Order: sequence, then structure tokens, then C-alpha cells
Amino acid sequence: VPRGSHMASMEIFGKTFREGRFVLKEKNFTVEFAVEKIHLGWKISGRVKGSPGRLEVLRTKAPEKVLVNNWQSWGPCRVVDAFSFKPPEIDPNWRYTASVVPDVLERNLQSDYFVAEEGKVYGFLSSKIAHPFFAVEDGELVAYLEYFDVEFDDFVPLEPLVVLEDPNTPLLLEKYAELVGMENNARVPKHTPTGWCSWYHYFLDLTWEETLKNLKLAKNFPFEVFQIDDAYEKDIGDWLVTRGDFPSVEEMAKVIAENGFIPGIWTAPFSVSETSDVFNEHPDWVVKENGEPKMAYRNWNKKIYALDLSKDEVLNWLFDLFSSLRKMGYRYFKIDFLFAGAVPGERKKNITPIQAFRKGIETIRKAVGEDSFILGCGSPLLPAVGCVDGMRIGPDTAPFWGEHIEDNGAPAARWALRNAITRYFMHDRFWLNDPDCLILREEKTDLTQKEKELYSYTCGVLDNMIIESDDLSLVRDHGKKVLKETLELLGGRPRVQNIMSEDLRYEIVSSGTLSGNVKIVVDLNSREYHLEKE
Ligand SMILES: OCC1=C[C@H](O)[C@H](F)[C@@H](O)[C@H]1O
Ligand SMILES: [Mg+2]
Repeated sequence: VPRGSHMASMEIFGKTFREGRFVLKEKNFTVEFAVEKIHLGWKISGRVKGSPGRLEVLRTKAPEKVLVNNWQSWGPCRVVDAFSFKPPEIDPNWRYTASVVPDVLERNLQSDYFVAEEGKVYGFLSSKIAHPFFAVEDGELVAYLEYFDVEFDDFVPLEPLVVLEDPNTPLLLEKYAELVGMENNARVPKHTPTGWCSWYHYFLDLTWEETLKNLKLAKNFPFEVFQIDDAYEKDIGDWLVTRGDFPSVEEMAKVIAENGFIPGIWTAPFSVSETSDVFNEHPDWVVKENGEPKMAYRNWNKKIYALDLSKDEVLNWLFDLFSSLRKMGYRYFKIDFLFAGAVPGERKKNITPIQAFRKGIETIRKAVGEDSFILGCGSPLLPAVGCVDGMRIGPDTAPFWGEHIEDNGAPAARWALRNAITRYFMHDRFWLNDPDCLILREEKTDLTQKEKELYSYTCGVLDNMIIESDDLSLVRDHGKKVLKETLELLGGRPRVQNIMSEDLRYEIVSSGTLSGNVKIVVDLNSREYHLEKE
């Protein structure tokens, strides 16, 4: 266990750090907590009742360089200089992707769930009730549990906090993630699906006619799943109403299955647009502000509202939707924009947005059953552990590297891959990491052969999910060889050896792959790699 001058300098719930069992009785809340030794660190656990509000758990001097983590799929996991931080301007159309507590992020450096420095990890093991986050406030790192003004008549469990120390920072992050996995009964599938996804070629312009073209060609590729992305639906929330040349959602599943694939489908199940049938029928089903529908985000050139997952009517609707899809034969569900279900606001029941979120995703899991694969996307990470099988862990990739794209969550292969690297340790611990789709076509793309190889082989070494997204008629010998060689790199235990890198060069080893022990060194600025196989 770490002992030292820096440990004496910490405070836990406002008290000087030391081992033991404690009670803090304040005006508005009571905390009972223990500070206990664990392998390579300390664990702070306990229970809280009353109105804890934004509850300070830990305080310590901020490190100079910190690995910070955004709460959801698309947001950055990256090393930042804690002392030269300036607040970002928050996009009013996407504020809750930046932070569930935007008041923090507009003033102070924020990290959600965990934060790391060289030789040290601070990390919460769960987000079941509170949102756990860190802020750097006038040179101090402060760990908080946000309860969003909810009051608890009887004790509920704290989200446990671990403080881990060891010179091997990657080992610490892996250990943290194993503790999260155990705390939340993580689903780690024994088999990883391969497959095809429409989005990164066709986007919203997918037709059924092009879908069928790809379905036929897909029989020549090593694809298990055939997944229809955003395009088929008439509106956001109207998931069983199709548009354009698409047949019924049931019919699509039957054609896909008849052609020998596992049918997959995209939804944004916690989202309903201002124009949707479901919203116009059920205006009382959404999260509110001053009693009116609260915009969760703007996309598809529409205001999008969040379903209120505290309401039984809403949970019954979700259950019926996903049960219906399962009955049709879908067994792979990409469930997206899930942050919407955890937006702060007024709900029917006085529960946190995190409690609400977890009721929603648990309902989905019950509806699709145990033999359905759930891929989360645009999702709060820690609250989803135990429910999803796979999780998108980066911003969207793209059929271009993204030379002129900032690290701001806009699609770009370079930033998608950076997050697959810096969140590598969640893989096979929280869930299967989804690094986003391989784009292996050699027309209708600005990616080079070398860029396609660098992305693909990195994902292989990391043992991540391998989904291709292309017009398959434009994938020829190079693309077919890259996919084949990628799948030969799967099956190992990866480690990013230099996780605190600030120059976008990473050394990645993977032990026990289908190709033996491998190593790839990548440079995301020069777009070069060096791959070794044993
Ligand atoms: O709207 C479709 C869509 C939205 C998000 O950006 C996802 F991350 C992306 O993969 C696509 O599914
Ligand atoms: Mg594995």
C-alpha cells in the first residue's frame, strides 16, 4: 500500500487521510465510510443518507500532467496540463456530451470516473446513483460524488473510490478496470462478433437497394453480423416506422437472416425528436425544465428530447420495442446517444439521472435477452458496465484521417484511434471495446493504404471489436488482406506501455494473440507503424 508525505497531505470527506472507519454528520447529510488497504492502494467505501448534493470525497494537490476522461463514448481520454487549462466554450447544442455537470467544465478541468498521473490512479468503481468526477480547483484535485439534489431517507451505498500507486501506470489502470468489472458484474463475451455496418459509407443516404447489394457481397467476407445503422427510420423515436425504399423493420430482419447473417440494428432509444410520433403522442414522457420538455441535444436539424426513464409507461414502451425487435430476429443492438437518458432535469420520480439511465438500459437488456449482443454508443461509460456487451470508446472514425480536425469529438480516424489506445484498459474488463469501424475501401475515401493498415492493425493488437463499414464493391485485394491480417492479431492481452504519452506515439504489446506475442508502435502524427509478430 502507498504510504508517504503525499498520502498524509490528502483529505477524505474533509478529514486528514488515514486508515480506519469514520462518521461525518453534517447539517443536511450523514456519511459512514471506511478507508481500507487493498493491493497497491486504498479503498474508500461506505454509505450516505440525507441530501449529500455535490459531495466532496477526496482532496489532494493536483499533478501537473493528468490523464483525464470524459464520461461518454465520444469524449476524449487524453493527457492534459492541469495548470494551463482554460475552460472550453460549450456548444449549447451538445452541452451534455461535454459534461453532465457543465457548471464545472465551464470553470475547471473535469475528469469523469477516473484520473491518472504517472504512477497513480484515482478511480471510482461504480456509477449507480451518483455521478463520480474530479475537478482541478485552484491547484487542488477534488473528487466528488454528484447526487443532483436527490434526498435519501435511508442509507444508500457510496460509489467506492480507489487510490492506487505503482510505477507501472498501465498495470494500475488495468487493475482499476478489473476492480470496476468485479464491482459491476461486467459482461465480457467469450466470442467477439465480426460484421458489417452501413454508416461510414452510406451515412443517412443508405437505401435498401444498396443494402441488398452489400448483403449479397457480404457472403464473400468473414462477417457474422449485418447491421443497419441510422437511415431506415422515419424519425428519432419512431423506430418501427421506416422511410424511403426500406421495407418493414421485421421484413428487413427476415431478409438479413434469410441471407445467413445475424441481423443488427441501430437505435437511439432514449431520444425522441420534436417531430416524432411518439413525442407528439406522449409529451409527458420526456425530461422537463420548468415543467416543459428539456432539449437533451440538437441533431438531424431537430430538437431532441430525452425519455424520462423513471416513468413506468416509458419503460414499458422500451421493453415492448426491444422485445418486438428480438421477436423479429435482431440479435445485435447498437444503442446510441445514450447520454440523453442521463441528462440532468425534472423527472416523474425524484431519482438521479444516473438511477434513471440504469433503469432504462436494464429494461433494454431484459427485453433483448441474454443471447442478444448490446453495443453501447454515445454512452456514459461506468453506469453501463454489467449491461452492455460492447461499448464504443471513442469519437466517430471517418473515411479520412482528419488533418484539419481538432480533438473536439468531430469525426476523424486519428482521434477515434487515439481513444481506442487511451481507453485500452477497459477492454475485456468492462466489456468488449469497440474502436469504431474499419474503412477498407480503395475508392470514395481519402485514407491511404498505410493509414488503413495503421488503424486496422492497432485495433487487432488491442483485441477490440472488428466491424467493417464500406460499400463492399469498392473493397479489393488490399482491403481484404488487411481485414484478414487484422483478425489474425486478435485474442491477446494488450498493454499500452506508455499511456501518459503526449506526442501521439504509442508502444502497444499484446500477449497470446492468434499470431503469438505481438507489438505495434504507432505514430498518429506521421501516420506510421512498426509491427512485430513472434
Ligand atoms: O446518427 C448515426 C450515428 C451517430 C453517432 O455519431 C454514432 F457514433 C455513429 O457511429 C452513427 O451510428
Ligand atoms: Mg479478448
